[PDB]
Amino acid sequence: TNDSAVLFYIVASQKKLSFDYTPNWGRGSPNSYIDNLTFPRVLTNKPYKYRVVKAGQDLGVRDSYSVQSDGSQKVNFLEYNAGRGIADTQTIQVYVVDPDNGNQYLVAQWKL
Amino acid sequence: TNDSAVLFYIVASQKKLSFDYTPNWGRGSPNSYIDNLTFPRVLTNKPYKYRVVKAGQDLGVRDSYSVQSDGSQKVNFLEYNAGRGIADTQTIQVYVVDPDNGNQYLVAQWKL
Amino acid sequence: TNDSAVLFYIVASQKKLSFDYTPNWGRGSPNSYIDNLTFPRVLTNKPYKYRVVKAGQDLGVRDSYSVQSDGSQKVNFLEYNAGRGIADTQTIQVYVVDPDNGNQYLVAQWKLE
Amino acid sequence: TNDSAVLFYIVASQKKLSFDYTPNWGRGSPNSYIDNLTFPRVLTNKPYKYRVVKAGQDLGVRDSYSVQSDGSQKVNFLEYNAGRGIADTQTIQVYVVDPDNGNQYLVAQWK
Repeated sequence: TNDSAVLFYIVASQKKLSFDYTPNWGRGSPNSYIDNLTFPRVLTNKPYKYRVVKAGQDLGVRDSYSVQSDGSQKVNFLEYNAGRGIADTQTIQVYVVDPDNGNQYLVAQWKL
Repeated sequence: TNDSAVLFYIVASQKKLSFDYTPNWGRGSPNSYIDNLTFPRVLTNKPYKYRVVKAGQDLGVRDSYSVQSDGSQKVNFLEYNAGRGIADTQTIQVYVVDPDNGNQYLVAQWKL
Repeated sequence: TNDSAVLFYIVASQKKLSFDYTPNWGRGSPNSYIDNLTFPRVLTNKPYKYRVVKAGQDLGVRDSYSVQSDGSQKVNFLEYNAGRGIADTQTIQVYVVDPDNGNQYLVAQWKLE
Repeated sequence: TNDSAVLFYIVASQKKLSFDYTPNWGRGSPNSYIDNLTFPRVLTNKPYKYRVVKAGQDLGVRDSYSVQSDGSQKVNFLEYNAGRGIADTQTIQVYVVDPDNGNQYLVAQWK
């Protein structure tokens, strides 16, 4: 199906845009835990937050780590999971949360 | 800003479509309480669920009532609010939840 | 691909919407000719125009006919093809034209077989 | 008015994307003529074409110039306008044309 109309709506309204939500999953100690997730280049037109779902459990929406100098942004699952990383046998879903209307969009999923 | 390209992407992909999410807020007793919300004609291509947020407090997701033969669908806030209606002095935000990815989209908002 | 986000953007911005662009191809005399196209329920948020392309040849834009009381709108190819229908052996493409920015979107195609 | 749903649809389906359609208009000689337009980083998933409209006159579609090694792509108005630049007192509209369906999307406008 041809969705180029949607892409050129974004081109027309933003003109110059670069993003990279390729998930970079950071492991903890021991290595079987997933401690965090980094996106190399997030969108910055709003102060987006992130919601984390662990094995079907909503861990909530927390304060974002500041966007780093390279444009990356990191989500630290220890802030969502009571100070512990997430066992890599569990599904992890990460949603961006629009601060203006509260919408949320799946941007990463860990599932071994 | 001109979004006709998005509108006609939906036309080209769907061809014939009718929906009606005009919020019909159902009042309780006393009349100052809002007990529910009915949409006259919801989308039916998935088994959508609804999340309710009351004055910024996330009430979560519940099972949906069936789409009615006239196309309407009811969201009963008593199912979300521990058996109680919501005072109309509080903000009510209702999100449709996509079951394929868990995304949520604001479709109705009460705010005095 | 899951494009429900695009649909609910339209839901959120329009709230109540009904359209039907199922093509209804009207034939002339001889019945071999395609003389017009009717859409049962067009969008009406702007005074859209239509461009017609006849077997790859652009026939340009013309003023649109009024949207009818039942919601339908007719595109009359005699207006685009100097008073004659289009032989049904030719492909026909019909684009809606946004009057604000001049964008064009394919909304109907006639092609035999 | 909030279109983040559309933006994150593109994020979710494309994951990593960079484009730049900031118009770099090239003037001719004399300087009052607009001879061309360059986009620094175009989309490349289709062999897109360009339509040019000058002062309400549709000049049609032409062969696209190749996307260069740096990602940029140029629209030469002399190819559309019979060997002449466009006087800068006229409106210019440039549309990207989807080769799959012939749709056209405005990407640059002079006045």
